[PDB]
Amino acid sequence: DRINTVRGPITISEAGFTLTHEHICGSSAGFLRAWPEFFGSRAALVEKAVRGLRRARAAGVRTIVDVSTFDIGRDVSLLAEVSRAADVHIVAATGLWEDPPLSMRLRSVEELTQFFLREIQYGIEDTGIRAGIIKVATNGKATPFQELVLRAAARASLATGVPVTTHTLASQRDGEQQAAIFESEGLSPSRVCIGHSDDTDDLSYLTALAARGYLIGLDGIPHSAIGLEDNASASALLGNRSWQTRALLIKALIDQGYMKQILVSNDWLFGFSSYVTNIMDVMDSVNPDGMAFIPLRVIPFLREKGVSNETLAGITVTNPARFLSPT
Amino acid sequence: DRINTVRGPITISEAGFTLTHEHICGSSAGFLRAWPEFFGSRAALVEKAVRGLRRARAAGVRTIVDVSTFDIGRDVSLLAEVSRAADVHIVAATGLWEDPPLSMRLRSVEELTQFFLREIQYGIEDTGIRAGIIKVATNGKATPFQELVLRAAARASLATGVPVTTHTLASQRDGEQQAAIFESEGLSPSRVCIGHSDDTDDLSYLTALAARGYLIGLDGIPHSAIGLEDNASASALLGNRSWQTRALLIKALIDQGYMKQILVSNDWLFGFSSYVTNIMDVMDSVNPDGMAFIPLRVIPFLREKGVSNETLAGITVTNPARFLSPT
Ligand SMILES: CCC1(C)CCCCC1
Ligand SMILES: CCC1(C)CCCCC1
Ligand SMILES: [Cl-]
Ligand SMILES: [Cl-]
Ligand SMILES: [Zn+2]
Ligand SMILES: [Zn+2]
Ligand SMILES: [Zn+2]
Ligand SMILES: [Zn+2]
Repeated sequence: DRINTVRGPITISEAGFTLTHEHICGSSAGFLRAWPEFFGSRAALVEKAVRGLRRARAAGVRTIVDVSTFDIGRDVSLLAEVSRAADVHIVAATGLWEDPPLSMRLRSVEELTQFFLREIQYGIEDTGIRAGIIKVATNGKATPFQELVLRAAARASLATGVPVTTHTLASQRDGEQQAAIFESEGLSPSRVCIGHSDDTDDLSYLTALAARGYLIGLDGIPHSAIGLEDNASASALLGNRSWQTRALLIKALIDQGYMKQILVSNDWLFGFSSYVTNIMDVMDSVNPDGMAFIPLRVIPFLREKGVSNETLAGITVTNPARFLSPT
Repeated sequence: DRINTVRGPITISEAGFTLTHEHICGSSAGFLRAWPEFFGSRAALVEKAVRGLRRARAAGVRTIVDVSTFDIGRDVSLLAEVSRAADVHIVAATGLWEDPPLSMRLRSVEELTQFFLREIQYGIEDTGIRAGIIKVATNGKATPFQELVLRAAARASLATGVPVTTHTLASQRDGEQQAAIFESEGLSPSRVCIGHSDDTDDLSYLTALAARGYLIGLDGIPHSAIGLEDNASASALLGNRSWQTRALLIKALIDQGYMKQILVSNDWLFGFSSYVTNIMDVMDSVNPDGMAFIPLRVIPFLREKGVSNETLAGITVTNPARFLSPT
C-alpha cells in the first residue's frame, strides 16, 4: 500500500508525522507563471518555503498534504522542488476550491470526474505527478456547480480509494450538506475530512459529523487576528477566536471518543496572492512558527491540558496514514 | 515603428489584411495544460488552428489579433507555434476579460498596471513574447474591479502607446461607461476599440462613440443562431440577428462618415472550453469558413451592396495598422 507524493509513491510508514491541510502557495491557476514578481520572485518563494519546511521537519513534521487544487494555482513542480530541498514529503491534491474558472464551472459531473481521475490516475499536467487527495469546497449552501464537484469527488474517490477533504464555511454548518451529497453518491464517511471545522465552537455540529464517521479537520489552529488592531481584512480572514480556543476543540473531541477521527493542521502558506496584498506578512507576524506551530506550540499545550503523548501521536501519525492510504 | 507579434516585431506594412478580434482558443488560465483531452489533445487543437489559419491566409488574411487575455487562457507558445506553421502573424494581448481569478480581482489599480506593463514591455510568462494590445471587459455596469481594470489599461496604454480593445454587453451600451473611465484617465479615444459593437442595432449609441473618436469593433459578424432549432445555449451566445444584419452596420457607419474608425472581425476560435461542451462544433456548422468568413463572405456582400473595394481595403488594412501601431 502506498501514498502518492510529488516525488512518487511512499509507504505508509514513511509518511510519519503529517500535517493534513497546508499550502506551499495559495494562488490562482497560471498566476505564479504570469506574475512571479508578485511574490518577489519565484526563487524567493521557493527559498521561503524550503526554509519553512526545514523548520517544520526539525520540529518533527515528515509529510504535508498540500490541499491546493487547480484553482488555488497548485504548481506541482514547485511542490516537488520544495519537497526535495526540504526533505519533507508533499502529497498533492486534485478537486476544485472556491474559485473555479468558467472552463471548469461549465462542466458536467461526468466531465469533472474525468478530470479528477486524470489527476489521481495518470498525472497532473505533463508531470506524471499524481494527486493523493481530492479537495472540494462550499461557503454556505452549495452552488449548483459545487454540488457537481462534490459528486465528482465522491466518484473519483469510489474508483480510486483516495480520500476527500473539504473547505467549509463552518458557521453555516456546511459539512451537513456536504455529507448528504457524498452519501447520496455512496461515499463512505471514513474517506472524508470535513475541513475548517475549528472555525466553529458548535459541538452539536462537530459531533453529528463525527458520529456518522467523518474525519474532522481542525486545520487552522494558528489562524487568529486577536490583538491585531483595526485590520479589517485580517480579522475577516482569521477570526477573533484564539489559537487556544481552536486547539481546545482537539481535546474536546478526544474527550467525546473521537480521537481516531481528528486531523490537525495549520493551514499555513508561504505565498498568498488570492487575498489582500501583504496578508502573508500579517500572517507571519501572528505565527512566526508557520507550519511548525502544531508541533511546537499545539502539542505541548495539549499535553499541559492533560492529553497524552500517545493520543497525540495517534492523531498526528496514525490518523493521517489511515486517511491517506487508499481504500 | 513596429507591432509586437508572437514571433517578434513586424513593420506596419507587414501586417497587411488584419482581423482585429480573434482567438486561437477561448479557455481559462492553466486549462489547456491541465486538461488537454478536453480538446481531443493539444496536437489536435494545434492542427485545427493551423488548418484554419491556412485557409484564412489563402483568402487574404495576413495578421490576426488574438485578444485572449490571461483569463481566457492565452498560451503564447501555442500562438507562436500556430503562427509559424500557418505563416499568419499573431498579435497577443494583455489585460483581463470577464473571468479574472481571485489573485487578479483583489489587486489595485497600480498593481494591475504593473502586470499589464509587464506583458507589454518585458514579456508574457518566461517567453519574452510581448503583447501588442490590451483587452478589457464589462457586461453591463462595471464592477468595482472592472473599473480598476479599465483604468490600469488606460495607464498601460498611456505609457506604451499600445491600444485598448474592449468586450461589451452592447445592449447595455457599455461603451458609454468605458469611454467615461478611459477619458477620466486621459486616454485618447483613438487608442480604443469598443468591441462587440455589432451585437446592437442602436445607431445612436454607435455614432455617439464614433463621434468622440472611438474605433468601433464590428467583430462578431458570423455569430448567429438563426436556423438553429431550439438550441438555447447557442441562441444565448450567438443571438438571433443574421450575419447580413451585422455586416450592414459596416455599411451604415461608412455611410455616416466613419470608415476610418471601423474594425471588422469574426471573433472566431479553434477551441472553446469557457462555454458549453461541443459549442465549437455548433459554431463550426454555422460558419464553416471560420476566420475566412470576413474575406470570403463579408467583403463580397458589402461590394454587392455598393461599398467600394478601396473603402474595404482601408477598413481591413489601413485601420488595423493605424490602431495597432504604438502612438
Ligand atoms: C483517555 C483520553 C486520553 C487520556 C488517552 C490517552 C491520550 C490522551 C487522551
Ligand atoms: C463614398 C463611400 C464609398 C463609396 C467610398 C469608396 C468606398 C465605398 C464607400
Ligand atoms: Cl502555551
Ligand atoms: Cl451573400
Ligand atoms: Zn479552505
Ligand atoms: Zn487551505
Ligand atoms: Zn468578448
Ligand atoms: Zn473575443
